[PDB]
Amino acid sequence: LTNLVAEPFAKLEQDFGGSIGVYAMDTGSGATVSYRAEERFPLCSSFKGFLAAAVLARSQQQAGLLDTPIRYGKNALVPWSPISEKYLTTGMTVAELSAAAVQYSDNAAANLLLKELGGPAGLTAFMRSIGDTTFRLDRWQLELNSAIPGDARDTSSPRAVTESLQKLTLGSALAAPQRQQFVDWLKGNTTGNHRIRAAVPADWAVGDKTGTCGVYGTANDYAVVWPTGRAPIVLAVYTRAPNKDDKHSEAVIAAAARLALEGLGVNG
Ligand SMILES: *C(=O)[C@H]([C@@H](C)O)[C@H]1C[C@@H](SCC/N=C\N)C(C(=O)O)=N1
Repeated sequence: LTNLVAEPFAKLEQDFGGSIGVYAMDTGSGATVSYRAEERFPLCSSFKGFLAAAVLARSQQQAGLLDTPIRYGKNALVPWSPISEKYLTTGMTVAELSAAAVQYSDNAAANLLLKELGGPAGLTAFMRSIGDTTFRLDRWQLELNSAIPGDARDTSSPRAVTESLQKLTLGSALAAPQRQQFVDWLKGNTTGNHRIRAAVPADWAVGDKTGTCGVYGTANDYAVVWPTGRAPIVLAVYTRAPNKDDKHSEAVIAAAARLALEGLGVNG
């Protein structure tokens, strides 16, 4: 049931000037679309969605965790912290930091939560605990986005991203209340309107998390999509390019998502 219908991914990545990796799953029939799906690509900020899921998992054993108030100093505010900078003088709860990390890609919020979990190795350990043997987070923020060609640090594959996303949003990796909270945070994302969402009709529900490293044409998005009248679709779209100053493209990500839905026979 893999690639029952071929799609012109190769022409798309050649026009872009780099590499595109796609893995999309129809959770009803099990049919898939797969292109460079087992290659490694930089996660960039997309790790923050899995970070929030790891916080929710811990909250199953710590009933007070989500409402715990976290204060922080000005030294915590790194570039692109649009929510946490408004609460510097007050603090924010763990749940609020998680929402900001998912929905605004807030960097200070993600760093505080990574600390709570035991750093890059702690997030990696959570991913191992749901059966993902590909994901690796290795560095703390900023340098984790270097996107160096051939460097496996801070990478995963489109396939492992999609499989883990399915387990957390639709499967049994989280308890039911935590599962729906993760879905609700993804549905509220504000940074993805020109990526997978641009390929999804307005009357379908959708949640996603983006990544944009800023170098090497490297950017990405993953999403769960609920077309009406059929089972949900889970997909991941990752890009990279050979030269440090190659630009990323949101349009290429949206176009790749459209080809994935077409390959699955989902009318959009
Ligand atoms: C994560 O990928 C980004 C980290 C490295 O800052 C973060 C920033 C935004 S896009 C770039 C912001 N504007 C000028 N540089 C982002 C996202 O929306 O995915 N995540």
